[PDB]
Amino acid sequence: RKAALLDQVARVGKALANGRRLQILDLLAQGERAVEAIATATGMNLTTASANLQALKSGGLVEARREGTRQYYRIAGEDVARLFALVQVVADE
Amino acid sequence: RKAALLDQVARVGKALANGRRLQILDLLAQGERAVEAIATATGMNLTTASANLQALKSGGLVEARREGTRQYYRIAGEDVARLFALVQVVADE
Repeated sequence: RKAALLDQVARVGKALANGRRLQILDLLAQGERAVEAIATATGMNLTTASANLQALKSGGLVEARREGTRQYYRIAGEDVARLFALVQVVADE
Repeated sequence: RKAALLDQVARVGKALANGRRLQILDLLAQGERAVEAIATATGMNLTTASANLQALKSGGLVEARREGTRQYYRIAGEDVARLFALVQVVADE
């Protein structure tokens, strides 16, 4: 069988399924940034930013680390960077 | 600006955001099939299948043609076939 690979692809799709959330990906691509910085750069309040970052994380698209009172997020790997580039190609059509 | 490329990537993500809908993509990859056949192969009723095919179409992932009383769907291009392969790689993690 193919599953439960497809349920996780579904989680990838869910993570991608918000246009404003995709701004975060462009911002992190490339260079890890703190939540505060990501919120400020995208004009999102801290709650919205953190919710969207969680959504990206559940889809396996970003990783996080805690340093002091801050949290730093980055694009999870090259495959994710290739994926985000290619989905923009597909979208461009 | 990047948009409204990102709103369409969001539509791509939305199309991908259903695990059972992704079975359709595996089925069509590769070889175009009629709605009836896709419904039967995936165990979906005709309404569910057609709804899921519409969802795939809005995300630019499949194309359709009408032949008589039937409708045939296929994967929209190579970039979509590469995309679906790569998202499974990303998901596999």
